[PDB]
Amino acid sequence: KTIWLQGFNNKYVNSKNGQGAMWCDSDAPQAWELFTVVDAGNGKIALRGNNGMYVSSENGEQAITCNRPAIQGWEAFDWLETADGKVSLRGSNGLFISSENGAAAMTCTRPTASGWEAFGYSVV
Repeated sequence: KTIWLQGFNNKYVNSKNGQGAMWCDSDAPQAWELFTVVDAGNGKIALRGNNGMYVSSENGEQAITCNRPAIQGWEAFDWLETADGKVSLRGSNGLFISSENGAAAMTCTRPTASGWEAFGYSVV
């Protein structure tokens, strides 16, 4: 299934076509804002961006990216949802992807999920 991800700032997660760090900075979802939800095994998922690569948590040591050709330790996430159907994505470190409210590159550094880590989504 293929989705967009709308952050707390009402902008959309952007793969940046694998060129550097991801940002939640797009006004509307188009090609670079679409991610295919792939089964990563053991009930986890990976997110494949427009460039065919996978989103990586980068161990929470730097901003997340969409440049890996394989699911190799930092690319598997738990899909966790709020009551109204927003999604939070928990990485290998147990930490959540954050939109950072769009004023910084997206990270996977936070151990709890609030607004900045909650994303609206639908299936395309």
